[PDB]
Amino acid sequence: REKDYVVIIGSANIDVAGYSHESLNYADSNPGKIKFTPGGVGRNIAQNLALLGNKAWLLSAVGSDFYGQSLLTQTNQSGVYVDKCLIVPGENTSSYLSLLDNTGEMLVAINDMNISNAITAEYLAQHREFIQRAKVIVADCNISEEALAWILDNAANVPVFVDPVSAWKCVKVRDRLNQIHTLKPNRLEAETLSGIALSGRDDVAKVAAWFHQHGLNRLVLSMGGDGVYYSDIRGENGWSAPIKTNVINVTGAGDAMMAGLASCWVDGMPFAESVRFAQGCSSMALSCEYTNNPDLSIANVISLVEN
Amino acid sequence: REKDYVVIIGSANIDVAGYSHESLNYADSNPGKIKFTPGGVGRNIAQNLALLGNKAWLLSAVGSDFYGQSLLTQTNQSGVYVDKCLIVPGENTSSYLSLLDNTGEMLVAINDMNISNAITAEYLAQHREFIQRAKVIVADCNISEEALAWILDNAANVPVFVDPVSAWKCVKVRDRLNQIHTLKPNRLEAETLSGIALSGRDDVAKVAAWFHQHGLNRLVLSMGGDGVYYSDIRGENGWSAPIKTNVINVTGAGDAMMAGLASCWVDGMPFAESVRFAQGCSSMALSCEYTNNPDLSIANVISLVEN
Ligand SMILES: Cn1cc([C@@H]2O[C@H](CO)[C@@H](O)[C@H]2O)c(=O)[nH]c1=O
Ligand SMILES: Cn1cc([C@@H]2O[C@H](CO)[C@@H](O)[C@H]2O)c(=O)[nH]c1=O
Ligand SMILES: [K+]
Ligand SMILES: [K+]
Repeated sequence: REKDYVVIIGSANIDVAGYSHESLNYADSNPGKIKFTPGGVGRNIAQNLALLGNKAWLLSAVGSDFYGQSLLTQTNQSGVYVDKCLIVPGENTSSYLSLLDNTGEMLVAINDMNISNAITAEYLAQHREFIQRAKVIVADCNISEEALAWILDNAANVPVFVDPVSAWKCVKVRDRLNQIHTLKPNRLEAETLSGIALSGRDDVAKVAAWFHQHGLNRLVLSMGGDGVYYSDIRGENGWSAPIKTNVINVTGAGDAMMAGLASCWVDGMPFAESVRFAQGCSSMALSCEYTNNPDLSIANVISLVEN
Repeated sequence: REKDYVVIIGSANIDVAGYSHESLNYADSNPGKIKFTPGGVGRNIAQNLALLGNKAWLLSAVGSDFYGQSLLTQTNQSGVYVDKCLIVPGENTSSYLSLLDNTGEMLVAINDMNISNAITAEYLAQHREFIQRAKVIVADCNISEEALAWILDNAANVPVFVDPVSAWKCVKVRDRLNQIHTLKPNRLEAETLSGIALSGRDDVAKVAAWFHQHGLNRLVLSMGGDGVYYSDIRGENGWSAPIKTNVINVTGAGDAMMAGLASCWVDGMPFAESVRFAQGCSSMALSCEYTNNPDLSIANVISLVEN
């Protein structure tokens, strides 16, 4: 519907990936390749929602530094509405810098994301009515605990989908599971939140039971080669095997996952079929060089899934 | 004079400096600080010329990638005329990525500068008449040998000041010294060009004699703690001691040097006094965090020099 839109609250980064063509020198500047790409979990999810055909508004923060403007401009080009993003007077725009291998393997990564703290409850409250009229809200855990609490306290019965981002950053959701419609942790995040070891497939039922006892509506638990375990507090649960994928670069798979889950909810799709769809979204991120595959589309995901 | 302008032909980079706050992990992404800054020897010199009060036009190349646009936009903000810069359809904009230490020390550097080869003789010839009406031309040795040869062959009696950039890239000037008005090598560059060891102060006279025998008009030879040796083919030569400087970050000192030399030539200043002025330009770059000190100005350099 032409007035239906989705609101994403999370980080917008410039990802910088550099690798040397040959063996590193340290004692010299080495000819290599350097790529600047848009990143940040929330920004990536928003771009994926746009590619999936939703009107997606990003609520985020960048500095005033020209490169922050390029970030916002490029994310607009892919379909995202960036007009409510906060510009932070004279601040570095967040970035995530990785040194990769001559063969594409990670070495060391620096992340500089303090301006995520500029995504305050005060900022979000300036868009209260807009947020409260979205079809769904996606929040990432890069934002502060106070900002996440504000979203969950003021969602006004709009479902909030939460991306835990990392084992470090996920813990702010632990006491607010009863306010979250859908949570999408990996194995380490679910172990970290629950305090229960996930040693194998046999352990997911007791971990899911812990999440539901603490009030979580829906769990979408990614278990790597084991596939995805999904669980609804009303009783439905199940496993979905992974989709055989030729993996090109792993970055952005979970951001595509989350977009697929939220897009399918907005489109009226049932839970289990939404999890399988989102697995196909992630598969298209996995088979692409960039962290957002610009061939992400409803049509392209369905064809992948039918295989 | 309101129609006097200077033309700079060289590289425009995004410099990316990242350091971890603490000891590196490799096995993790480390919280740290990441800074994006305009760079590239030719772009830096142009910005310094603008700060020194000259109308400076940059002839350079960036890709179409939003971040290339931010580069050009920011360089305009400091006074540089960027309207003739070549945009390269769908190309990475050049970058220079350094991993710095928790204490500011260099570790490893990647440079990605192949689009410097887009600064072709064909491109430059589209601005032949404009180039041939500049008061002075500054070229860096990031550009190809064919492009440098084009500039030196078509300068039409406009003086060409050449920045050798590095020991690797300087060698393209060796056979064209008789076409260069002023060359500004450091000790390793002058050793590399001449084939003569510069073991100490006692060796500069024979190295300068080699440059003049091969047709170089003016040599400005930086010898580190020994200061600067200058030499004119017509017979004047001398040493200028370094200016005591509280060094904050070494990047951009030579770019300020070159700007001071070319600015002083355009302003009518004699050779020896122009070398001492340019030493003060470099001193202000050295005492600044960024690779271009935005307090660079004629007034601020003179006051530094009188001390
Ligand atoms: C270490 N890190 C990384 C990110 C981003 O994740 C995306 C891939 O999903 C990349 O584009 C990064 O910019 C983040 O948002 N928060 C965080 O802590
Ligand atoms: C390794 N390297 C570095 C540069 C630039 O030098 C400036 C400082 O003077 C920095 O801004 C770099 O971007 C260059 O132009 N050509 C080259 O080969
Ligand atoms: K990818
Ligand atoms: K500096």
